Amino acid sequence: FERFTDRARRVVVLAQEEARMLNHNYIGTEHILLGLIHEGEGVAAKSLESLGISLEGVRSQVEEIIGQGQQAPSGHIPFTPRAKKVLELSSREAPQLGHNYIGTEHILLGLIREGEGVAAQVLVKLGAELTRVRQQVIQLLSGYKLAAALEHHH
Repeated sequence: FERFTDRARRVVVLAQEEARMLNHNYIGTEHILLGLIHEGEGVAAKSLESLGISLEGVRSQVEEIIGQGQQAPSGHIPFTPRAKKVLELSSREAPQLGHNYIGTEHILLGLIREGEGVAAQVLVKLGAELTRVRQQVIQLLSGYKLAAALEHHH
């Protein structure tokens, strides 16, 4: 979890809370996606919205599939191997873009690249294909960079 930002670490805490609220006995890709969409002003959320995807629409489609469990375990809810894979893919996606940090945008790209999980299935069906979201990530950051250079020009 070394290079995780405050916001990228809060998405994993909210994943544990989302699993607990639904009384699930596991943290899957679904809970990392439900964690992510709390951060409405981050690059991940802004990337999806700029592709005409709505956050509460993502929530409804994830929740319809995964349902509700019997009872959350009393201790830590265990991450699934694919949930672990999403987090590993997120930290390999950051360097490839030339980023010195793991942000909400890398977790979104991790969820999509994982490919097999509920998160990837929901996002792909809403038109959140990997290369399309990557391009949107890059354009948003380049777009933010230009606005802040205008600011900087006092």
